[PDB]
This record gives sequence, structure tokens and C-alpha cells, in this order.
Amino acid sequence: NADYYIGLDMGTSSAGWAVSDSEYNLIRRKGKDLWGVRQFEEAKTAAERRGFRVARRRKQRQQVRNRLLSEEFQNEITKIDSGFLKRMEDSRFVISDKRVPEKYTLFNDSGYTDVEYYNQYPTIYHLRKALIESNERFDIRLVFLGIHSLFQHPGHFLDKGDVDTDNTGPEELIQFLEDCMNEIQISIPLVSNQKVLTDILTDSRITRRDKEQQILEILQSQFVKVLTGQKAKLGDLIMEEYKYSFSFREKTLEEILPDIEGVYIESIYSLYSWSLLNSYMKDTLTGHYYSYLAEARVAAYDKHHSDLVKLKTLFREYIPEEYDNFFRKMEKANYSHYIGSTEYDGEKRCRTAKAKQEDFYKSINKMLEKIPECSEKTEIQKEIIEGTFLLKQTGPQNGFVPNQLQLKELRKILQNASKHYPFLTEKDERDMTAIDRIEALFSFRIPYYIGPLKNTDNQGHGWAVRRDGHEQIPVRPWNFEEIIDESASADLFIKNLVNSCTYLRTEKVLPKSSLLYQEFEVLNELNNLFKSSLSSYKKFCELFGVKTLNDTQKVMAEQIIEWSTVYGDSRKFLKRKLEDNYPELTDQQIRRIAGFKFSEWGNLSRAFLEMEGYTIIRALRDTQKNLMQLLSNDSAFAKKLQELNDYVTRDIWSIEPDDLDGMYLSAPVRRMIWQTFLILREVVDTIGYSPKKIFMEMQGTKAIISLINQCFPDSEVVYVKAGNTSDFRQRFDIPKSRDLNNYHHAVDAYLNIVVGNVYDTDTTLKTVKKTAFKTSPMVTKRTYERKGGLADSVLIAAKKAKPGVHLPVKTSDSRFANQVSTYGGYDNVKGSHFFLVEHQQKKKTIRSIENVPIHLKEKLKTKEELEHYCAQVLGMVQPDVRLTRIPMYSLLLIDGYYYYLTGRTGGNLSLSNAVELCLPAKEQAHIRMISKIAGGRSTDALSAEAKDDFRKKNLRLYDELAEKHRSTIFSKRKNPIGPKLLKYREAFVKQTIENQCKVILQILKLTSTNCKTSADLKLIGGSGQEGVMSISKLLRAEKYAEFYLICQSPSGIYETRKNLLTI
DNA sequence: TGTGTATATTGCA
RNA sequence: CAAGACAUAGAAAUAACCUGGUUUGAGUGUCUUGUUAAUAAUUAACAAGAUGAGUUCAAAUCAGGCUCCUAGAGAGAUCCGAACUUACCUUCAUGGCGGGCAUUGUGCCCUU
DNA sequence: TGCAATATACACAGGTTATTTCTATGT
Repeated sequence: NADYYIGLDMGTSSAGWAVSDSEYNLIRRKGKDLWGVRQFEEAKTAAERRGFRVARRRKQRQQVRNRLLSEEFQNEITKIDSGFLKRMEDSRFVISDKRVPEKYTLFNDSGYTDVEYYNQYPTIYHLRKALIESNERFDIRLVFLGIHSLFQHPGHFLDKGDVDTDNTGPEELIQFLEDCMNEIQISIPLVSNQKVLTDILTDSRITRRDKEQQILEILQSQFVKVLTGQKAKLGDLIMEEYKYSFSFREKTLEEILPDIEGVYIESIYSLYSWSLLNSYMKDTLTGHYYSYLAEARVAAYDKHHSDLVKLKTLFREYIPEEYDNFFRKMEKANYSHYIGSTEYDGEKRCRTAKAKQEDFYKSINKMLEKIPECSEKTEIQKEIIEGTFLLKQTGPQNGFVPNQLQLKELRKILQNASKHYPFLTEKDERDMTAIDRIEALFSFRIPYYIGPLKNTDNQGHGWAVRRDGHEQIPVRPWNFEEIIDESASADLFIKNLVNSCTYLRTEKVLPKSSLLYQEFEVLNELNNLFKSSLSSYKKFCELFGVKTLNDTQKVMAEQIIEWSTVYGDSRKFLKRKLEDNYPELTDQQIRRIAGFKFSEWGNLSRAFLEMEGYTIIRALRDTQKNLMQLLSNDSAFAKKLQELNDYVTRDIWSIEPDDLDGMYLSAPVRRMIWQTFLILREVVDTIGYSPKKIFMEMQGTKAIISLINQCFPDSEVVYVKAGNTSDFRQRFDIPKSRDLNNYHHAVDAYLNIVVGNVYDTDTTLKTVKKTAFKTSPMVTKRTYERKGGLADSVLIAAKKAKPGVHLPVKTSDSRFANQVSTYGGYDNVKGSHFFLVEHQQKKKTIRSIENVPIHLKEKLKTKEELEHYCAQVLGMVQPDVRLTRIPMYSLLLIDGYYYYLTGRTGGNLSLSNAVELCLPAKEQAHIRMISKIAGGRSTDALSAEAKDDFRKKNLRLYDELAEKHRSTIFSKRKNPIGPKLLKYREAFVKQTIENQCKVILQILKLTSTNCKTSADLKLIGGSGQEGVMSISKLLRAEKYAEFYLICQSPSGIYETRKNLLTI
């Protein structure tokens, strides 16, 4: 009949919608005004979820490496201690919960135990120093332990250098760099200023650029502009534009060895290599440097010891009564809290969370104040400012340690053991000894383009290409090149990220430098008639010799463009592809191919460009053609498109589950669009026909107008300029009080229908004004099942953990699931949804609303499953599940007041206000103006007689807001506020303007549906968390006069009240 | 942020 | 003078890494007096006084799922598991969710 | 002598490399 309109105000946390005819005056359906505010939560991005996924895979890989490393030492360790590998696995458990009841974690011999092992080696670095320096035959368990600790702390893999160097001081290798004097003679001042040259380049805190400028002032390309880390020009390497620029940070000389072949020759690597390894290993007492990182930590261990005796003497000499509170006692950020353990008065060790030195340093500064100034006090205060006082080896500050620095200790420890344990040098079928495998395991990490090495089910992101006959074979560092087709899988990694075709949907686009795609741009410009060019042909005819490309070298040429784009840089792939497939090209030909680099992709695919309409690429050639009429309905090429992809537009009207995937939409936008569809799908069907127009307002909107244009094609979607609606609120006096209620979202959607259809194209104003101030809009909240973490991410202390309330470490392990107060557990166990169960408590039939935990959601879907859960776990007598799913934030009507079932509070149910406050339109402007003063704007620069008006207007509002909480719907809440609002009335007058306007907004937090109901009415004398309402878990029929559950559809058109006291 | 949740305080008959 | 050469900055998705952190356990605490105990003096228990140490390691790190067993505080695999989707009712259908007035306080009328 | 209604405290995070989409600038 009469076509209607739909306006939308779509936002990341709420979607407002409105329905109107050609003359506003909202359409009426099911006896309701057809507008409302669909509210929900902002959708979480996948970045956090990806954080745990990669962390899980990293933990999985670290567990395999620990397993494989243990199998290398498995046979030799068994000869002395069979259970050593299993003793380490039994570490968390108390002596009564481990497989073998042995007290100590690692060593359980007669002479040697954990107490004796730490007397010889107080720290792991002390063990490693013995493992490296000493040539005595060590116990294989100690050798394994030293190697194992390096595996736990491998260091970063960012620095590309040659650990393989045996040993060479900076004085020695500089002499080699003096050689090759074919330069402008900068290589000799390498020896002259070597003392300043070595330390300045080694210094790890000097900025690399500032380090670069100062050194050349004494050495006066140059290679002195590359030590920072950047591309290096080959202008001076005995023969500019032939850069093949290598940056020492990005690529290894061995990797660039084929690149530099056929051309200050190679030793310039060593000086840069020296800087990376020895930057952080500089001795302070002397001028030299340590050899291995273990040697640098025993020295740091001894400085911390020397720092401790200074603090102990200072405290005992000056404040001996405060000595006991800082060292032999656990408090906030004292020394014991810093170390994380304490042992005094013969009591057991009190191991807790460790303190950060920032708060620990602050604790000494406040603690030295009561000591009069002296030499030691100034000296200790000096070190704290420098940050070198009482340092610990492990912590967030060890992000500098590279793998090559740790690889040096691995080789030295393994080499020192080969002279004593022959099992490390027994070769095998691959001619690899144990050392060749441990060293390979240590430094080998999967390259970023391989991804996960297995796809048990095709549900993950894995794309690795296993070679034929190598499936279901574990990948090792030595098996990596055989099992995994590294070139083929790296092709997929780039390919999967490539965009899809603009018109066709199943084929990836072609490179923008590909031959046929380079054409499509030029004939597009030919029709327009230059901003485009056809240059790949101009470029590729040099390689092939022939000036004009035939049809047998064009397919030759296009495979190179794809390879030079998919395999950009990383010449081990491009060169391998050419050499094996096409051995015809010579060395200069291959090197010239790497010379040009294109890595951009077009908007269209190869399959689309060669479609048999009656090839579209030739269609732009023979005729002049129109830019968009070629693929429009007026032509036969459009029909050819639909046959290639059987997918239909809009999918199905009633089925559009996840059509938003692949459109590069953030998770907040995807949820915000989807709930918009849940409304329109429910309005166009409740009404008979489809809306003539759709108005919307939130540049990614172009991706949004499109996918909705699929829905209801006959509609005329209109986008209204942002800020146009706010102009209507100004000139036509329609204030928007965002802090009052959520009705503005509906009005914003409603006004969207007004600015539109008038910007594009009586008493019209009166109808809009009357509608704009209506209380009609139906505000719904998206009910859902809570997703995310099952509980808190980290375990809490066993002292703070109690059974039943805290999720154990492992539920399937009876050791953890039964001793939550012994091993700790996960706090705040999140629940998915709620369900209603009727049980007999105190020999009386009552009902309670219990929750289904997120970790039990899948096995608790049926009523029989839920009843069994109540009987055994919840402990209910004769359970009878009446409702199986009460979602989170479900509407409840309790004693006439509407709430939201947000969560739970121990034995209670947390509720939030679901009722909208409605103040008269005159006080809407004052609240909007109150927020700005509380939001930062100052009342000091105000008229002396406009400020007494401020107090009185504020007084009237507080007096009015004291009435809605007294005699209105807002008087039926739990924990009422009206009695308390009058109680603090004398403190509302007796306060400044700013403070008495920061409580008005806090009061308004008690009648807002967007936030949890609570108020910071502490300025007027109440509490910072005031007004929280929380009913009991049990629905006693005598306590509540009524208790419903309003199940509303997303538009709210269909409601269903389920009396929780009956059904 | 903001909030779900355990935890704590406060009357109170 | 718009490309480009680049730089830098941010967002999104994915992959590969590091430092940790957290929890539990290990890293033997020792002396003095007093009280009360077992039994001339000791060994505990407890309380109050003191006192010396301290830097690390091991294992787990969403619950869990997956393969195989010949069912275990078992092996395997090293990847699935914190993002996105769901009102309610049914034969799970392009089904249903009665017909209408109000719209500042959660109502009213006609029907089943 | 609990006990219901109110009010309170608080939570894993800081870096790195690479790719592909997508902007922002000056340079």
C-alpha cells in the first residue's frame, strides 16, 4: 500500500531504528509505535583472542622442544637417575600428589639433593659458568640442566649475526678491517681510534644515529652511515643505482652471499656482528668485556649482594627498629616482597608474588627519609636514580638477550661435554650427531610464512604444504625442507592474503604489474579520452631480447610477474623458481629480474578478464565501449558473469548468517550491522511490503551501503551527512540529553528520516516535534550467552582460593579439581547464561535462577543434562528445570520494576536498571549543560548573577530527581535512593558549583540503562559505589508479588512474558 | 574503561 | 605536479618469536629466655625476645577437545580451545509469536 | 545469631619480526 521509510542510527554499542510513512507519524503495528533502540555491547576484536592462540602454540612448541631435548639425554640420564625426567614433570604437586614421593624437584640422591645443588651453584648462571669454563667431567644431569635452562630462555631471534666465530677481541679483527685500502683510507683510522671506536659502537644505550655521527668525526658510501641499521648503498665497493641494498639488521651476509657474488669486502660484517653480541656484555670494573652471558650474570649477582649489605648496614646503624619490617617480613614492596620469599623465626618459606622494583625503589626512598644524610645514603640514592641498585637477573628487563649470545654457551657446554660423554658424537642415518640436533632444535623457529604445520580438521588457519608421502610425519629442523614444501607453502601464505576479484568472487586478483592487467588500465583511459601506463611490456622485452613480445613468451613473462610479486624479496624463492623451471636464462638475466620489484595487486582476476561472453579484455579493444555499461544489464557480458558464480545477491532474505566475512570489517562493526539486520528482517515481515527508503548514519561506510543494498533491492538507501541531524536539534529546539536516557538513539534514527527526504527532496514541524519528545521508543538490550575466558586468566593464591567458587587448575585431574585450596585456582568463574530450576529446600518447593558456566556450556544444553547438573554439582533436592536458557542481560519484571539480569554476585543476582528516566523537556537542556561544567568547563568565568541561578536550577533538579525516586516507577526498586537523596539534601546546597554538578551526573547514573546502576555520591556524603541493586538467587513466591521474564525479539514487536513463579 | 564477581560491611529482629 | 622513491604514524586480520608474569613446589633457617609437656637432664609443643639468609630453578599456563588404546594421575599429535552468529514456541516451515488504543511511570479495549 | 540488604575491591602485559588489506601526513 502506502510505502514507508526506515531510519537508522547505527553505533558500536547501540542501534536505533524508526519506521515512518511519507509524512512521519510512525507506523503502528501490533499496537506499538514502530521505533526503538536496540542496545548491545561493543564487540571484542580478535586481537586478544589471537594473543592466546599464538601463546598457546608457542607453549606447545616449547613443550615439544623440551621433550625432544630430553630424549637426546634420555638414555645417558637413565644410567644414574631413571626418574629425573619424570621428577621434573612432578613439580607443582605436593609430595603426596606426585608419582614418586620425593621431596626435592630435581636432585634426590643421597649425597646430592636440591639443598646441596644450590650450595654449589646458588644460581643457574653459576652452573653455566662452571659448564663453560671447567673442563672437568660434569654430571650429565647438571649438563642437561644448564642446557635445559638455555632452552627455557633462548633469547630473541632478531639480530642476524655469526655466533660461529671462535673468539676474537675488538683489537684483533679491527686489524683485518684496516686491510683492503682501496677506499679513501677510512679503514686505517679503525685502528687509530679503536679504543673510542670499539666502546662507542658497543655502547647499548647511545642512540644509533648519534653514535653514527660522532665516530666519523674521528675517521674523517662510507659504511659509517649503516651501523644504525638501514639500507646500504653500493656506491663505493669498487663498482650506485645497483644497490641491492643490504641492511645488516635485516639480512645475514651468508643470505646475501649469492647477492654480493660477482661484484671492506666481508670483515665489515664482523664489526657490526661484534656490536650486537657484546653491546650488553661490557664489564664495568675493568675495560674489557665478558665472554659469555653467564659470566656477566655472576658479576651482576655479586653486585646485588654488595648492594644488599649496604642496605642492611644502613638500616641497622640508623633505624634498627625498622630493620625487621623491611627485610625479615613480607609487606607491600619491601625487600621480601621484591625477592618474593622470606624465611624467619624458623617458619616455612613464604613464597608470594614478587614486587616490581619501581614500587620497591619507592619503598626505600620513603624508608631512608628517617635516616640523616650521610655518604652511604647519598650513594644508595644515586644508584636508585641510575637504576642499578639491587638488581635481579630474571625479569622484564631481559628483552635484549639474543639467541646468538645464548648459542655461544650452548656450543661451549656441548663441546665441553663431547670430551667426556661420547653419546653426543655418535652419528646417525643423516650423519648428524646429538649436538647437531640439539643446536638445530635451539635456534630453529618456524618462519612466519609457514604457519602451523598441521590441520587435524580443516577448521584452523594452517596452510603448510606437505610433500607427497610425508603426511603425518613430525617436522623437525632437519626434516623441515623435506616434509614441508617451503616454496609451495610460502606461495599460499601470500596468496591467502590477496584480495578477491571485484566482480567474480572465488579467484584472487592479478598483480597490478601483470601484463594483461597493465592493459586494462590503458583501455580504460582510452575510453575516458595519461595517469596510467603500459610499462611491463616496455620492461619485459629487454629481458627476452625481442622488442615485440610473442604469445609464447607472454605466458613466460606473466609467471615471472606473479613470482616477483608473491615472492617479493626473499631471493631463495624467486631464484629457485627460475633456475629449476627455466634454465634458459643466464646469470645476468636472473639478476636483472630481481633488479625490478613490483609487489602490488590489482582489482580484478585473470578468470574475469578472459570470460567468454559470446574474452572481456578484447571487448574494450574492438569498440569504444562505456566504462560501466559493458557489464550492465544492457549487455550479454553481465549474464555471463552470473553463470560463473551461482551465488545470488543478498543470499536469502531470511538467511544471511555470516555474509559480512571477508569484507575487512572490524568486529564492533560486524555486530553493529548484524543487529541492524535482525531488526529490519523483523519489520519488513511484520509489515506487508518493503520500505521505499532507508536512512542511516554512523570512510568504511561505502562497504556498508553496499551489502545492505543487496537487502531489499527496491529500497532507495540514503546516507545522511554527519552533523546534519545535530543542526536540526539546534535550529528546531530538540535537545539531546545523552546522560538522561537512550531515547535519542531512536530520535536520531527518527530525525534521520526527516533530514533525509528533505535534503534530497502543513504542520510538518509539529508532527516531528511531537514525535521527538515521545516516550514510545522500545528500548531492548541484546540478550546473549557470555563468551570469552572461562575465569580469570591467571591463577590466584591457594590461600585466597576456596572450593566450588574457584575453577581448579585442571578439572579432569583429581589432584587439582579436589584441592583448589592447595594448588590455587581461577577466580571469577564466568557463567554463560542462566536457567530456572524448581527444587525442594527446607522441605518447601521454591525456585532459583542458577547459571551455566562457560566451561560447561556445551554439555549442559538439554533439560535432562541440566537436571543432572543440579542434582550432583549444585546439590538440589528433586530438581525440575523449568527454563533451559535465560540469557545474560535478560529483561525481568520484578515487583513492577524492570531490570537486567547482568551477572551474579555470589549467592545473589546482579541487576541493572531497565527503566528509562523521563524529565521534562526544559530540564533536558540543563542536564546537557551540567555535563559540560563537570566535563572540564569552568564556572569561574561566569556572571556573578548567573551563578546563583546555577545553584537554584541545580537545586530544582535534585529536588525533582528526589521525587521520581519517591512516588513513581523508580520507587519500586530494590535498595531505593529517594530516602537517601533527601538525606544528603543539605550537602547539595553547601558545596561548590563544580562539585554539586558532579553528583547530579552521578545521580543520573542510577536511572541509565547503558551502565551498571551505581553512583559516586561521595561529595554529598554517601558512598562511591551507591545504589547497586541485587536480589537473592531464590525466587520465593511470597517474597515477590510478581517475577516475570519478558522475552522480546530484537525489534521488540513480539514479547513473551514467562511467569518465573509458575513457568 | 566498565563491570562481573567475590567479598565486605551494615544493621537488625 | 601528479606519479614515484620513500619515510614515519595508526588501524584490522594472520603467522612466527622474546621477556616475563602468575600459581604450586623445591632451594634443610639458627640461637636466647619463659611457660607447659612427655622423660637428670633432654626431646618436642607453645609464647615472647632476638638473629642470619635472600637474586634462581622445575612444572603448568583458558576448562578442555582430537588420534590411538585394550582405559591410565596412558601414549600420540603440536593443533582445535578467550573473535564473530542465536528472543520465544513448535510438524523445525519462506513457520508461528490474536486484533487494536494509549505512551511521565508500565496501562486499556475487543478476542482465544 | 545469624542474616538480608548494601557497599566494596579489582582484573596478565611490555616488546619484536613478516605479510596483506586501509588511512594519514610531509619528504
